[PDB]
Amino acid sequence: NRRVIAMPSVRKWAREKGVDIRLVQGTGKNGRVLKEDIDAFLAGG
Repeated sequence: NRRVIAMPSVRKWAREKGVDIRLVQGTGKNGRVLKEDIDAFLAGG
């Protein structure tokens, strides 16, 4: 494990909100950080 798994738009989304995928344990099938994961990251503190 070295590169995080997430959708390109999710990465941009996070970068836009100040969030980094590297700190988001996405649950997309294999652990892909989806818009839901990010939205949960900010609204899940």
